[PDB]
Amino acid sequence: PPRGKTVWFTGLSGSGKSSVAMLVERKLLEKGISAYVLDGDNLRHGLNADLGFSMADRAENLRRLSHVATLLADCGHLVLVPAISPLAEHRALARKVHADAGIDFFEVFCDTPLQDCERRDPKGLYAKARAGEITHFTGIDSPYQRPKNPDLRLTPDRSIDEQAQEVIDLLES
Amino acid sequence: PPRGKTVWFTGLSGSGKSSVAMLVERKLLEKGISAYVLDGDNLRHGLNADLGFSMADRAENLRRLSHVATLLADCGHLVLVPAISPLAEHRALARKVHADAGIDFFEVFCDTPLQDCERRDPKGLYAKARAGEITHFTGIDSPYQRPKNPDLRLTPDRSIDEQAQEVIDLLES
Ligand SMILES: Nc1ncnc2c1ncn2[C@@H]1O[C@H](COP(=O)(O)OP(=O)(O)O)[C@@H](O)[C@H]1O
Ligand SMILES: Nc1ncnc2c1ncn2[C@@H]1O[C@H](COP(=O)(O)OP(=O)(O)O)[C@@H](O)[C@H]1O
Repeated sequence: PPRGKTVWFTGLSGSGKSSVAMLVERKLLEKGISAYVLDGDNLRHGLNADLGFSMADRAENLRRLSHVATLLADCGHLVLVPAISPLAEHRALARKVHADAGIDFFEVFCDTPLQDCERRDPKGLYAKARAGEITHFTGIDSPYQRPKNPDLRLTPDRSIDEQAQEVIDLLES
Repeated sequence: PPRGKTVWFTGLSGSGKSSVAMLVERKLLEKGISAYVLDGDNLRHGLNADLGFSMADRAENLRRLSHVATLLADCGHLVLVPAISPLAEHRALARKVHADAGIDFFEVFCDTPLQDCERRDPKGLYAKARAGEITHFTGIDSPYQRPKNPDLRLTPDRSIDEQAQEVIDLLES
Protein backbone atom coordinates (compact mmCIF):
# COMPACT_ATOMS: atom_id res chain seq x y z
CA PRO A 1 0.00 0.00 0.00
CA PRO A 2 1.07 3.62 -0.61
CA ARG A 3 3.06 5.49 2.08
CA GLY A 4 1.05 7.49 4.54
CA LYS A 5 1.77 10.95 5.87
CA THR A 6 1.98 12.75 9.19
CA VAL A 7 0.02 15.68 10.56
CA TRP A 8 1.98 17.16 13.49
CA PHE A 9 -0.06 19.46 15.62
CA THR A 10 1.29 22.12 17.88
CA GLY A 11 -0.36 24.56 20.27
CA LEU A 12 -1.17 25.27 23.84
CA SER A 13 -2.95 22.82 26.13
CA GLY A 14 -6.66 23.09 25.28
CA SER A 15 -6.16 24.66 21.85
CA GLY A 16 -7.98 21.82 20.14
CA LYS A 17 -5.27 19.48 18.85
CA SER A 18 -6.78 16.24 20.09
CA SER A 19 -10.34 17.28 19.24
CA VAL A 20 -9.30 18.00 15.66
CA ALA A 21 -7.08 14.94 15.36
CA MET A 22 -9.80 12.60 16.62
CA LEU A 23 -12.41 14.02 14.25
CA VAL A 24 -10.07 13.84 11.28
CA GLU A 25 -9.38 10.22 12.20
CA ARG A 26 -13.12 9.46 12.27
CA LYS A 27 -13.78 11.28 8.99
CA LEU A 28 -11.00 9.32 7.27
CA LEU A 29 -11.92 5.94 8.79
CA GLU A 30 -15.55 6.54 7.59
CA LYS A 31 -14.01 6.58 4.03
CA GLY A 32 -11.90 3.44 4.66
CA ILE A 33 -8.64 5.49 4.84
CA SER A 34 -6.31 4.24 7.50
CA ALA A 35 -5.74 7.00 10.03
CA TYR A 36 -4.28 6.78 13.48
CA VAL A 37 -4.03 9.22 16.34
CA LEU A 38 -0.62 8.86 17.94
CA ASP A 39 -0.83 10.45 21.35
CA GLY A 40 2.24 10.61 23.58
CA ASP A 41 0.09 10.35 26.71
CA ASN A 42 -0.90 6.84 25.54
CA LEU A 43 2.75 5.92 24.72
CA ARG A 44 4.12 7.02 28.08
CA HIS A 45 2.42 4.00 29.70
CA GLY A 46 4.28 1.50 27.42
CA LEU A 47 6.96 2.48 24.91
CA ASN A 48 7.86 5.57 26.82
CA ALA A 49 7.48 4.25 30.36
CA ASP A 50 11.16 4.92 30.98
CA LEU A 51 10.70 8.70 30.56
CA GLY A 52 9.74 11.31 33.10
CA PHE A 53 8.98 14.99 32.63
CA SER A 54 12.34 16.70 32.73
CA MET A 55 12.96 19.01 29.75
CA ALA A 56 15.22 16.38 28.18
CA ASP A 57 12.64 13.68 28.70
CA ARG A 58 9.96 15.88 27.11
CA ALA A 59 12.22 16.40 24.07
CA GLU A 60 12.97 12.65 23.87
CA ASN A 61 9.24 11.85 24.05
CA LEU A 62 8.76 13.97 20.92
CA ARG A 63 11.82 12.51 19.20
CA ARG A 64 10.50 9.00 19.71
CA LEU A 65 6.98 10.05 18.66
CA SER A 66 8.46 11.36 15.40
CA HIS A 67 10.01 7.95 14.63
CA VAL A 68 6.86 6.03 15.57
CA ALA A 69 4.93 8.32 13.27
CA THR A 70 7.33 7.68 10.37
CA LEU A 71 7.05 3.95 10.99
CA LEU A 72 3.25 4.03 10.96
CA ALA A 73 3.28 6.21 7.85
CA ASP A 74 5.60 3.87 6.08
CA CYS A 75 3.01 1.11 6.98
CA GLY A 76 0.39 3.19 5.08
CA HIS A 77 -1.34 5.16 7.83
CA LEU A 78 -2.34 8.80 8.00
CA VAL A 79 -0.78 9.67 11.36
CA LEU A 80 -2.18 12.49 13.53
CA VAL A 81 0.05 13.66 16.41
CA PRO A 82 -1.64 16.00 18.88
CA ALA A 83 1.34 17.04 21.00
CA ILE A 84 1.93 20.49 22.39
CA SER A 85 5.41 20.50 20.80
CA PRO A 86 6.22 23.88 22.42
CA LEU A 87 9.75 24.48 21.07
CA ALA A 88 10.52 25.26 17.45
CA GLU A 89 13.61 23.03 17.57
CA HIS A 90 11.77 19.80 18.22
CA ARG A 91 9.12 20.57 15.47
CA ALA A 92 12.08 21.06 13.11
CA LEU A 93 13.62 17.81 14.33
CA ALA A 94 10.36 15.94 13.87
CA ARG A 95 10.00 17.32 10.31
CA LYS A 96 13.59 16.26 9.49
CA VAL A 97 12.93 12.69 10.69
CA HIS A 98 10.02 12.54 8.23
CA ALA A 99 11.90 14.18 5.37
CA ASP A 100 14.87 11.83 5.84
CA ALA A 101 12.38 8.91 5.56
CA GLY A 102 10.60 10.21 2.55
CA ILE A 103 7.35 10.85 4.38
CA ASP A 104 5.10 13.93 3.91
CA PHE A 105 4.84 16.03 7.07
CA PHE A 106 2.48 18.88 7.89
CA GLU A 107 2.91 21.29 10.82
CA VAL A 108 -0.59 22.33 11.93
CA PHE A 109 -0.79 25.17 14.45
CA CYS A 110 -3.86 25.29 16.69
CA ASP A 111 -3.65 29.04 17.25
CA THR A 112 -6.02 29.58 20.16
CA PRO A 113 -5.01 32.27 22.65
CA LEU A 114 -4.12 31.37 26.19
CA GLN A 115 -7.25 33.05 27.59
CA ASP A 116 -9.48 30.95 25.41
CA CYS A 117 -7.55 27.73 26.22
CA GLU A 118 -7.74 28.45 29.91
CA ARG A 119 -11.49 29.06 29.72
CA ARG A 120 -11.85 25.72 27.95
CA ASP A 121 -9.60 23.82 30.45
CA PRO A 122 -11.27 20.47 29.59
CA LYS A 123 -9.15 18.35 31.93
CA GLY A 124 -8.61 20.92 34.72
CA LEU A 125 -4.87 21.17 33.97
CA TYR A 126 -4.98 25.03 33.95
CA ALA A 127 -6.74 24.94 37.36
CA LYS A 128 -3.95 22.68 38.67
CA ALA A 129 -1.25 24.98 37.20
CA ARG A 130 -2.79 28.06 38.76
CA ALA A 131 -2.95 26.29 42.13
CA GLY A 132 0.82 25.47 41.83
CA GLU A 133 0.18 21.76 41.43
CA ILE A 134 1.77 21.60 37.98
CA THR A 135 4.88 23.62 37.19
CA HIS A 136 6.72 24.20 33.86
CA PHE A 137 3.28 24.33 32.28
CA THR A 138 3.59 25.62 28.70
CA GLY A 139 2.00 29.06 28.33
CA ILE A 140 2.19 29.87 32.05
CA ASP A 141 5.67 29.15 33.41
CA SER A 142 7.33 27.57 30.40
CA PRO A 143 7.47 29.07 26.91
CA TYR A 144 5.40 28.28 23.87
CA GLN A 145 7.38 29.24 20.69
CA ARG A 146 4.75 30.06 18.07
CA PRO A 147 5.23 28.46 14.65
CA LYS A 148 6.51 31.00 12.09
CA ASN A 149 5.80 28.94 8.97
CA PRO A 150 3.16 26.33 9.73
CA ASP A 151 1.52 24.48 6.86
CA LEU A 152 -1.92 25.32 8.29
CA ARG A 153 -3.11 27.63 11.06
CA LEU A 154 -6.39 26.59 12.76
CA THR A 155 -8.31 29.34 14.50
CA PRO A 156 -11.01 29.22 17.23
CA ASP A 157 -13.70 30.97 15.14
CA ARG A 158 -14.01 27.79 13.11
CA SER A 159 -15.68 24.73 14.58
CA ILE A 160 -13.93 21.42 15.24
CA ASP A 161 -15.72 20.00 12.20
CA GLU A 162 -14.61 22.93 10.02
CA GLN A 163 -11.03 22.64 11.25
CA ALA A 164 -11.01 18.88 10.62
CA GLN A 165 -12.14 19.50 7.06
CA GLU A 166 -9.36 22.07 6.63
CA VAL A 167 -6.80 19.42 7.65
CA ILE A 168 -8.29 16.95 5.14
CA ASP A 169 -8.23 19.66 2.43
CA LEU A 170 -4.52 20.20 3.20
CA LEU A 171 -3.86 16.48 2.86
CA GLU A 172 -5.62 16.35 -0.43
CA SER A 173 -3.98 19.53 -1.87
CA PRO B 1 -9.55 -3.37 11.05
CA PRO B 2 -9.38 -6.51 13.23
CA ARG B 3 -6.39 -6.54 15.60
CA GLY B 4 -3.25 -8.11 14.22
CA LYS B 5 -0.85 -10.46 15.99
CA THR B 6 2.87 -10.76 16.67
CA VAL B 7 5.29 -13.54 15.81
CA TRP B 8 8.39 -13.19 17.98
CA PHE B 9 11.31 -15.17 16.77
CA THR B 10 14.19 -16.23 18.86
CA GLY B 11 17.36 -18.08 18.12
CA LEU B 12 21.10 -17.83 17.49
CA SER B 13 22.66 -15.55 14.88
CA GLY B 14 22.32 -17.30 11.54
CA SER B 15 19.53 -19.62 12.68
CA GLY B 16 17.10 -18.25 10.10
CA LYS B 17 14.87 -15.76 11.94
CA SER B 18 15.12 -12.96 9.31
CA SER B 19 14.91 -15.29 6.33
CA VAL B 20 11.74 -16.91 7.68
CA ALA B 21 10.25 -13.56 8.78
CA MET B 22 10.84 -11.94 5.40
CA LEU B 23 9.34 -14.85 3.47
CA VAL B 24 6.28 -14.98 5.75
CA GLU B 25 5.87 -11.24 5.14
CA ARG B 26 5.94 -11.76 1.35
CA LYS B 27 3.57 -14.74 1.42
CA LEU B 28 1.03 -12.79 3.50
CA LEU B 29 1.30 -9.59 1.46
CA GLU B 30 0.76 -11.60 -1.74
CA LYS B 31 -2.60 -12.84 -0.20
CA GLY B 32 -3.57 -9.25 0.69
CA ILE B 33 -2.78 -9.63 4.43
CA SER B 34 -0.97 -6.66 6.13
CA ALA B 35 2.32 -8.06 7.43
CA TYR B 36 5.35 -6.15 8.62
CA VAL B 37 8.84 -7.20 9.59
CA LEU B 38 9.96 -5.18 12.63
CA ASP B 39 13.71 -5.44 12.86
CA GLY B 40 15.60 -3.83 15.74
CA ASP B 41 18.66 -3.29 13.54
CA ASN B 42 16.51 -0.92 11.42
CA LEU B 43 15.11 0.82 14.55
CA ARG B 44 18.48 1.41 16.12
CA HIS B 45 19.17 4.02 13.42
CA GLY B 46 16.08 6.10 14.39
CA LEU B 47 13.76 5.32 17.30
CA ASN B 48 16.46 3.52 19.25
CA ALA B 49 19.43 5.70 18.21
CA ASP B 50 19.98 6.56 21.89
CA LEU B 51 20.79 2.93 22.82
CA GLY B 52 24.18 1.26 22.86
CA PHE B 53 24.98 -2.42 23.33
CA SER B 54 25.33 -2.93 27.05
CA MET B 55 23.25 -5.82 28.38
CA ALA B 56 20.75 -3.30 29.80
CA ASP B 57 20.53 -1.44 26.45
CA ARG B 58 19.92 -4.75 24.65
CA ALA B 59 17.06 -5.49 27.03
CA GLU B 60 15.64 -1.99 26.58
CA ASN B 61 15.84 -2.38 22.78
CA LEU B 62 13.68 -5.54 23.09
CA ARG B 63 11.28 -3.83 25.55
CA ARG B 64 10.72 -0.99 23.12
CA LEU B 65 10.41 -3.45 20.16
CA SER B 66 7.67 -5.27 22.09
CA HIS B 67 5.66 -2.05 22.44
CA VAL B 68 6.16 -1.02 18.82
CA ALA B 69 4.98 -4.49 17.84
CA THR B 70 1.85 -4.23 19.98
CA LEU B 71 1.14 -0.86 18.52
CA LEU B 72 1.46 -2.08 14.93
CA ALA B 73 -0.67 -5.15 15.76
CA ASP B 74 -3.33 -3.00 17.28
CA CYS B 75 -3.25 -1.11 13.91
CA GLY B 76 -4.12 -4.40 12.11
CA HIS B 77 -0.71 -5.71 11.05
CA LEU B 78 0.75 -9.15 11.34
CA VAL B 79 4.06 -8.24 12.96
CA LEU B 80 7.18 -10.39 12.53
CA VAL B 81 10.08 -9.74 14.92
CA PRO B 82 13.36 -11.49 14.09
CA ALA B 83 15.41 -10.71 17.14
CA ILE B 84 17.85 -13.04 18.85
CA SER B 85 16.05 -12.42 22.18
CA PRO B 86 18.55 -14.59 24.09
CA LEU B 87 17.10 -14.46 27.62
CA ALA B 88 13.89 -16.11 28.65
CA GLU B 89 13.06 -12.92 30.59
CA HIS B 90 13.19 -10.95 27.26
CA ARG B 91 10.62 -13.16 25.70
CA ALA B 92 8.38 -13.37 28.79
CA LEU B 93 8.31 -9.59 29.12
CA ALA B 94 7.50 -9.19 25.43
CA ARG B 95 4.70 -11.71 25.65
CA LYS B 96 3.27 -9.94 28.72
CA VAL B 97 3.27 -6.56 26.85
CA HIS B 98 1.16 -8.23 24.15
CA ALA B 99 -1.13 -10.07 26.51
CA ASP B 100 -1.76 -6.89 28.53
CA ALA B 101 -2.83 -5.25 25.27
CA GLY B 102 -5.05 -8.03 24.12
CA ILE B 103 -2.75 -9.04 21.22
CA ASP B 104 -1.99 -12.62 20.21
CA PHE B 105 1.69 -13.44 20.55
CA PHE B 106 3.61 -16.47 19.26
CA GLU B 107 7.15 -17.44 20.33
CA VAL B 108 8.90 -19.14 17.40
CA PHE B 109 12.22 -20.82 18.13
CA CYS B 110 14.58 -21.17 15.16
CA ASP B 111 16.43 -24.11 16.65
CA THR B 112 19.53 -24.51 14.48
CA PRO B 113 22.66 -25.80 16.17
CA LEU B 114 25.56 -23.36 16.65
CA GLN B 115 27.74 -25.38 14.26
CA ASP B 116 25.20 -25.09 11.49
CA CYS B 117 24.69 -21.37 12.14
CA GLU B 118 28.42 -20.89 11.87
CA ARG B 119 28.60 -22.88 8.62
CA ARG B 120 25.97 -20.53 7.19
CA ASP B 121 27.59 -17.31 8.54
CA PRO B 122 25.56 -15.22 6.06
CA LYS B 123 27.03 -11.83 7.06
CA GLY B 124 30.48 -12.90 8.18
CA LEU B 125 29.76 -12.24 11.83
CA TYR B 126 31.09 -15.63 12.93
CA ALA B 127 34.25 -15.07 10.93
CA LYS B 128 34.70 -11.74 12.72
CA ALA B 129 34.02 -13.28 16.18
CA ARG B 130 36.54 -16.06 15.61
CA ALA B 131 39.17 -13.50 14.50
CA GLY B 132 38.51 -11.48 17.71
CA GLU B 133 36.84 -8.54 15.95
CA ILE B 134 33.46 -9.07 17.77
CA THR B 135 32.67 -9.89 21.45
CA HIS B 136 29.59 -10.69 23.64
CA PHE B 137 28.28 -12.78 20.80
CA THR B 138 25.22 -14.82 21.84
CA GLY B 139 25.81 -18.58 21.84
CA ILE B 140 29.58 -18.16 22.07
CA ASP B 141 30.36 -15.75 24.90
CA SER B 142 26.96 -14.51 25.99
CA PRO B 143 24.34 -17.08 26.90
CA TYR B 144 21.44 -18.17 24.75
CA GLN B 145 18.60 -19.53 26.97
CA ARG B 146 16.68 -22.06 24.95
CA PRO B 147 12.88 -21.71 24.91
CA LYS B 148 11.29 -24.30 27.14
CA ASN B 149 7.78 -23.87 25.70
CA PRO B 150 7.78 -22.21 22.31
CA ASP B 151 4.65 -22.08 20.22
CA LEU B 152 6.59 -23.44 17.25
CA ARG B 153 10.04 -24.86 16.88
CA LEU B 154 11.65 -24.57 13.40
CA THR B 155 14.30 -27.08 12.49
CA PRO B 156 17.06 -26.92 9.83
CA ASP B 157 15.94 -30.05 7.99
CA ARG B 158 13.10 -27.97 6.47
CA SER B 159 13.46 -25.36 3.75
CA ILE B 160 12.86 -21.66 4.40
CA ASP B 161 9.66 -21.95 2.35
CA GLU B 162 8.47 -24.88 4.43
CA GLN B 163 9.33 -23.08 7.68
CA ALA B 164 7.50 -19.94 6.52
CA GLN B 165 4.42 -21.93 5.74
CA GLU B 166 4.62 -23.59 9.22
CA VAL B 167 4.52 -20.10 10.71
CA ILE B 168 1.49 -19.20 8.60
CA ASP B 169 -0.23 -22.48 9.58
CA LEU B 170 0.32 -21.48 13.24
CA LEU B 171 -1.29 -18.10 12.54
CA GLU B 172 -4.22 -19.62 10.72
CA SER B 173 -4.72 -22.15 13.58
N1 LIG C 1 -12.71 24.79 17.22
C1 LIG C 1 -13.33 24.63 18.41
N2 LIG C 1 -14.56 25.14 18.67
C2 LIG C 1 -15.17 25.00 19.85
N3 LIG C 1 -14.69 24.32 20.92
C3 LIG C 1 -13.48 23.75 20.74
C4 LIG C 1 -12.73 23.93 19.51
N4 LIG C 1 -11.54 23.26 19.63
C5 LIG C 1 -11.55 22.79 20.89
N5 LIG C 1 -12.70 23.10 21.56
C6 LIG C 1 -12.98 22.72 22.95
O1 LIG C 1 -11.80 23.00 23.68
C7 LIG C 1 -11.40 21.86 24.42
C8 LIG C 1 -9.87 21.82 24.43
O2 LIG C 1 -9.48 21.27 23.20
P1 LIG C 1 -8.56 19.94 23.16
O3 LIG C 1 -8.75 19.33 21.81
O4 LIG C 1 -8.74 19.07 24.33
O5 LIG C 1 -7.12 20.61 23.25
P2 LIG C 1 -5.64 19.98 23.16
O6 LIG C 1 -5.80 18.58 22.68
O7 LIG C 1 -4.90 20.91 22.24
O8 LIG C 1 -5.11 20.03 24.63
C9 LIG C 1 -12.17 20.65 23.87
O9 LIG C 1 -12.80 19.98 24.94
C10 LIG C 1 -13.26 21.26 23.07
O10 LIG C 1 -14.50 21.07 23.82
N1 LIG D 1 15.84 -23.77 6.63
C1 LIG D 1 16.98 -23.35 6.04
N2 LIG D 1 17.57 -24.10 5.11
C2 LIG D 1 18.73 -23.68 4.50
N3 LIG D 1 19.37 -22.52 4.75
C3 LIG D 1 18.76 -21.70 5.63
C4 LIG D 1 17.55 -22.06 6.33
N4 LIG D 1 17.18 -21.02 7.13
C5 LIG D 1 18.17 -20.10 6.99
N5 LIG D 1 19.08 -20.52 6.09
C6 LIG D 1 20.27 -19.77 5.64
O1 LIG D 1 20.94 -19.25 6.77
C7 LIG D 1 20.99 -17.83 6.75
C8 LIG D 1 20.25 -17.35 7.99
O2 LIG D 1 20.46 -15.95 8.07
P1 LIG D 1 19.32 -15.06 8.76
O3 LIG D 1 17.93 -15.43 8.26
O4 LIG D 1 19.80 -13.64 8.58
O5 LIG D 1 19.51 -15.59 10.27
P2 LIG D 1 19.13 -14.80 11.66
O6 LIG D 1 18.16 -13.76 11.35
O7 LIG D 1 18.55 -15.87 12.57
O8 LIG D 1 20.44 -14.29 12.16
C9 LIG D 1 20.34 -17.33 5.47
O9 LIG D 1 21.22 -16.68 4.59
C10 LIG D 1 19.89 -18.57 4.80
O10 LIG D 1 20.54 -18.61 3.55
